[PDB]
Amino acid sequence: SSQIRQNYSTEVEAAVNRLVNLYLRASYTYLSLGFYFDRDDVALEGVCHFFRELAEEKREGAERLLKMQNQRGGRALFQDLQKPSQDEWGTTLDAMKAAIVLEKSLNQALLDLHALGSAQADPHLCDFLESHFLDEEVKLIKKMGDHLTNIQRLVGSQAGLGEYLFERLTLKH
Amino acid sequence: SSQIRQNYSTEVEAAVNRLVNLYLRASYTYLSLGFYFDRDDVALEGVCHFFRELAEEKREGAERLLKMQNQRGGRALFQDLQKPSQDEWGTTLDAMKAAIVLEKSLNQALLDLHALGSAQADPHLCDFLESHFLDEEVKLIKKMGDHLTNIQRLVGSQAGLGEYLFERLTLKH
Amino acid sequence: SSQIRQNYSTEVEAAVNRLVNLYLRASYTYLSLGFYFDRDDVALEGVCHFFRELAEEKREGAERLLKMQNQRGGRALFQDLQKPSQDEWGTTLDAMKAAIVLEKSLNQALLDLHALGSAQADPHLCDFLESHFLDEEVKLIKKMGDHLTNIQRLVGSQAGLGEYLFERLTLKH
Amino acid sequence: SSQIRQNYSTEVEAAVNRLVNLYLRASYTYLSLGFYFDRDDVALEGVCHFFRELAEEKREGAERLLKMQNQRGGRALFQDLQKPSQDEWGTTLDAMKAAIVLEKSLNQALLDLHALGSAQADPHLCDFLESHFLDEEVKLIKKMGDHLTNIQRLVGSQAGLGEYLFERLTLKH
Amino acid sequence: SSQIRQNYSTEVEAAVNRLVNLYLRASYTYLSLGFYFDRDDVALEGVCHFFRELAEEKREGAERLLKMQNQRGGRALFQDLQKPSQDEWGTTLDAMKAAIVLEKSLNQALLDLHALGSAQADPHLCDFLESHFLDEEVKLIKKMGDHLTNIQRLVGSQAGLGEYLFERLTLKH
Amino acid sequence: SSQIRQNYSTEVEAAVNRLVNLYLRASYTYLSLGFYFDRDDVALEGVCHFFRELAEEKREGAERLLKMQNQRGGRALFQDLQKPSQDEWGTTLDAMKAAIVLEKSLNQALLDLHALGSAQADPHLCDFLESHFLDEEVKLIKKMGDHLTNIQRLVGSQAGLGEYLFERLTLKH
Ligand SMILES: [Cl-]
Ligand SMILES: [Cl-]
Ligand SMILES: [Cl-]
Ligand SMILES: [Cl-]
Ligand SMILES: [Cl-]
Ligand SMILES: [Cl-]
Ligand SMILES: [Cl-]
Ligand SMILES: [Cl-]
Ligand SMILES: [Cl-]
Ligand SMILES: [Cl-]
Ligand SMILES: [Cl-]
Ligand SMILES: [Cl-]
Ligand SMILES: [Cl-]
Ligand SMILES: [Cl-]
Ligand SMILES: [Pt+2]
Ligand SMILES: [Pt+2]
Ligand SMILES: [Pt+2]
Ligand SMILES: [Pt+2]
Ligand SMILES: [Pt+2]
Ligand SMILES: [Pt+2]
Ligand SMILES: [Pt+2]
Ligand SMILES: [Pt+2]
Ligand SMILES: [Pt+2]
Ligand SMILES: [Pt+2]
Ligand SMILES: [Pt+2]
Ligand SMILES: [Pt+2]
Repeated sequence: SSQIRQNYSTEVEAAVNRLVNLYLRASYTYLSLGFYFDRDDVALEGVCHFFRELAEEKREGAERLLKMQNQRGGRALFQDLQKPSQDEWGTTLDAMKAAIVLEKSLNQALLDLHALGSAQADPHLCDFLESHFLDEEVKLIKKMGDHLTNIQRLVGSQAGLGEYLFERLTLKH
Repeated sequence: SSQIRQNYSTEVEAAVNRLVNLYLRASYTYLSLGFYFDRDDVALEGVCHFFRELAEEKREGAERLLKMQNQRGGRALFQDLQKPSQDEWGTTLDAMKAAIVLEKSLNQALLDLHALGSAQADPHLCDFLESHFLDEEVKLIKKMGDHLTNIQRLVGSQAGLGEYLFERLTLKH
Repeated sequence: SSQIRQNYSTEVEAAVNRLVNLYLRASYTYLSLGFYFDRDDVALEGVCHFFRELAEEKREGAERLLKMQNQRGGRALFQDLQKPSQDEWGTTLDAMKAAIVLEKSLNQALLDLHALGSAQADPHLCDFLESHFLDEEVKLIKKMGDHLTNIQRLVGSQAGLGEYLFERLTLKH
Repeated sequence: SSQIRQNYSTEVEAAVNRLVNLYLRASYTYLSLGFYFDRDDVALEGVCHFFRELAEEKREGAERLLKMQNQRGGRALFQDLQKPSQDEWGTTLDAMKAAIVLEKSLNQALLDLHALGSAQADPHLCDFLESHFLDEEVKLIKKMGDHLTNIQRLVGSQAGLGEYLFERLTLKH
Repeated sequence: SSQIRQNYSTEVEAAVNRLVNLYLRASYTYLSLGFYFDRDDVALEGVCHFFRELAEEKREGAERLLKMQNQRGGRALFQDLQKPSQDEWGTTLDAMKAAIVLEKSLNQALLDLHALGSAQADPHLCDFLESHFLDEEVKLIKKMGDHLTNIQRLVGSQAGLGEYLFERLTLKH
Repeated sequence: SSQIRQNYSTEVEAAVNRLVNLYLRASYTYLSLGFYFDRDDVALEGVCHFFRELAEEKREGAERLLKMQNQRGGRALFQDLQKPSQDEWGTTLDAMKAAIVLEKSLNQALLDLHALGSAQADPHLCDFLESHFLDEEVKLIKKMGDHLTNIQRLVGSQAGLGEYLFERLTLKH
């Protein structure tokens, strides 16, 4: 078997493949979120762009994990990608809540894999995750929390008007 | 009669002239919509510009149909242009509803003429319509539906304030 | 009624709306003239461009009148637009004669409205017309008279050849 | 047989090869027309350039059909190219009449092939023709009709002088 | 239901959602193909880049279909994405064969949807497919057939050496 | 008859027309060679480009002969163009052999026409041929012989691999 593989456990290899699946599932969820907000009857362009941008980020995450798998001499294995949890995502507030739940599940999977690398004394894996994933997730989750707070503040006031204003003055269009 | 005319039915020729009339009538409607929103007592500049831009688009549509009529060896015939359906157009919401009704009637006339070209085996006509009209209308109708949704969301909240915000933050001024 | 309206008679307001109708009717006439000269069996491109340019000028005239109506606190009212007086416009000479008749009728309507503003002591109206319409019409009518004379001189000589030469060497293509 | 071929009938394949032959024959006809007008005893440079340009266009047409044949997995088959219908082409008027007859025969062959693709449910073929051939032919035929009308108008007047003027002031040199 | 929806059958709407699923499945297949050729024990960089580029193209295809679904007033519905048909893809020749099979299945789904639009008299759908999908697929399938032929020619000769040469001199790296 | 014609024999005039036919036939042969190498099942792009370039060169040759015919006061006469000698052209080696045979037949026709001009004391004809044709043919034939030798050397070794390498490293793509 692999001429290059060194200090790379089968446990980490398998967990990397599961993490790829989770990032691709997250990408798919954000594809559905983005297009929902592009519906003529929802029509929040800045919200659509925010979630489409995230779909791209998550796919890049997956590709970065697949590159690393190959660099370490593991073998990429792909599984079915489960469809997103909803067909319709409600308001900007419901959507951003669903997004933060999703990100925290990714984050926990990152932290789990880090703990696994630490238990296996795999410092390349730990650095890979620290360098490309853990800080990015923390920053994103904070940004989503900031958004949450602003949406909440706006839609407690007047729901339709608040949602419009958030999309126009916070989100990029 | 025409030295150039080939595979161009009198049925299509007549329907092209009717379509020109419909596009010019639509142009005229958008001229009246634009100037209504320029009244001192309505004063929504972005709304006026949106409908004046559409008046231009519809006239360009007509001119493109007239050019094609001549390219195929048909004879342009002009009829009276009926005045717009209203003298006053209500709110931005009433106006945008009237506009979408209008666009869908144009779209249906396009689809009718396409079906006629298909029944007459006139593939130049079908391509002409597909290339310059059918996609443009679908895109415009979607944009108007997006606008509808945003206006509705805003004016359900607080009517005057919502209309102002839409004009300032969505429409071009 | 109007918060801005000052020294603006209902007589002038109504006459402005009639003048808008006349300018739009003139625009439409020039649209039909232009496309007639684009027929494969007429094919005088410079003549088509001359009349299409005039269609644009007359529409701009109307829009300028509508802008002013709103600036003075009057209310734009649109009426049916009668179709052009002919379906076919004969030779370049017949067409240019029809155009000069048309321009002189516009000019007379301008002069009538000026006399009305003067009788109503409406010096903004009189200046508006002097500044944007009366000189433009005089210049255009002169240009059309110049064209008339040159066409006449050419087609008295040899009709087909003369018409060709005028289009090629006087008109823009 | 072909690893790529999909939804591509032998009927269309054969008709594409016939159409290639017709476009190459048309190219050849325009080569002979161009050089006829370059004779010292005909000497109408703008006429020669107009027909040589068309020889190029028709060859490009053929090459575009051959490219498509290969893209669909058909097999290009070439046949003898019949010589042009005349050795001498008369006046600019006779020539332009012969050219329009030729173009209408190409156009009819295009329309026939389109009807064949439609009967075979071959929408790639129909789009290929619509996109690259049907509009180009309609535009060319119109241009030739415009030219016809202008030549006729000029040579009814005075034949030699008219032909000279057309070549100098309409055609490119 | 939809304020914009016009001439858009539930049959087409559903088939568009299935086509989106097929394009995303194809994207996923090309992701697995690309990373397989990035393995240390396969190591054909140009092959990896070719299939990763295709993964991008197919995702863009899906996004373009989702955009259109929304433009027509249909509702995007996402389903599970089945994993690729293989975990390991053999030689460059085996891979390129699998790719052409895949493309032809996409192409057939496009042709099926086109036939459905034609039966439903939905000319916007037919033009959408013709303009953005049918020609692209035909061109891609031809390119893959060209590649097939060259790989075959090379690996019949000497398998390892041939595969290397193809990757170095035909594929982009 | 011709006001310009001087020292131009009917024998040369006729032979010039035959030479035009031979150059156009050669052009056509190279059109068929080029597209054969564009087939999905042959797929040698550099070979296709080499022969298409030659199709252009031969047509330019013909046009240069037709220009000269007219400059000397002869009359261009066109005949049927016989189809190429084969429908399928075998390997790059078979094709390049067929091309060199073809070029040598053109060259011999050039040399024959030169001998005819020399016997008729037509030094303009002799210079025309020397200046634009004899050196070009010698250079081309040498280039084809060089290609022959390289193809032979490569395909004696390993036929498929050799053909690929020639196309990639000698021919332009
Ligand atoms: Cl990133
Ligand atoms: Cl699921
Ligand atoms: Cl660390
Ligand atoms: Cl436009
Ligand atoms: Cl009415
Ligand atoms: Cl102006
Ligand atoms: Cl009337
Ligand atoms: Cl072209
Ligand atoms: Cl014959
Ligand atoms: Cl089509
Ligand atoms: Cl693309
Ligand atoms: Cl599966
Ligand atoms: Cl050359
Ligand atoms: Cl033969
Ligand atoms: Pt790193
Ligand atoms: Pt956008
Ligand atoms: Pt077009
Ligand atoms: Pt403005
Ligand atoms: Pt002024
Ligand atoms: Pt023009
Ligand atoms: Pt195309
Ligand atoms: Pt020239
Ligand atoms: Pt489109
Ligand atoms: Pt690379
Ligand atoms: Pt020379
Ligand atoms: Pt190329």
